[PDB]
Parts: sequence; C-alpha cells; structure tokens
Amino acid sequence: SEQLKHCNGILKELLSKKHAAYAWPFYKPVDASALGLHDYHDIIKHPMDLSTVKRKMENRDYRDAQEFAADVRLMFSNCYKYNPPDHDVVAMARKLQDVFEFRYAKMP
Ligand SMILES: Cc1nnc2n1-c1ccc(-c3cnn(C)c3)cc1[C@H](Nc1ccc(Cl)cc1)CC2
Repeated sequence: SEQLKHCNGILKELLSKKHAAYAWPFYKPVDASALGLHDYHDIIKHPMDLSTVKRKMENRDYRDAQEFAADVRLMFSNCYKYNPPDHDVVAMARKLQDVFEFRYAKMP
C-alpha cells in the first residue's frame, strides 16, 4: 500500500548512512551471548531489530503501517527495558526513535 511504501522509506532512512552513528546497535539482532548478556532473553520476550523488520517488509509480512510501527517501537522498548537509562545505547535509541516518530507522523 501507499502507507507501507512510506514505512519502507522510513526503514531505508533508519538504515542509511546519515543516521549510522546512532542506528548501528539496531542493525542486527542482539547477540546476547556474544555480549555476555546472559539475562537478555529472560527479560526480552520478543526481540526485534532493523534487519528483521527489513526481512518482514521484503516478504510482505506486514498487513499495514500500524503493524510495522508496532515492531519498530518494540525494538526501542526492548532497549529501554533491558538497559539502564543512562546507557549510551538508550541515548542512541531515543535519537533513532525521534527520527522514526517524526517521519511516521508524516504518513499519507
Ligand atoms: C540495541 C541494544 N539493546 N540492548 C543492547 N543492545 C545492543 C545491540 C548490538 C550491540 C553491538 C555491539 N557490537 N555490535 C556490532 C553490535 C550492543 C548493544 C548494547 N551495548 C552497547 C550499544 C551501543 C554502545 Cl555505544 C556501547 C554498548 C547492549 C545490548
């Protein structure tokens, strides 16, 4: 749909070089074992990341823009849930979510 094209545009922007300084932690699933975060999957029931959103978009998994937005917001919420509020990754999440929310609000 036209709204899903707008969502795909947002996704492309979130993955683009101009946001890479703060978007990079969200590019791929959290590899909890690689990071020593042995409680991550006890705390985060539904992991999400931009590569998974992209795969879902490419596979036409999303019914509508609302479903896409719920996944992007789940990704940020997982970050806010797991990490202390003063962690660098939380500051990066807030900045990337600001990009997302302002452009999602421009949906046709
Ligand atoms: C998102 C998110 N939500 N919870 C976490 N993550 C996260 C995802 C990926 C990476 C990572 C590390 N390497 N690669 C290639 C990816 C690091 C983190 C966080 N760690 C972190 C993040 C940013 C900075 Cl500046 C310092 C530490 C802790 C776990």
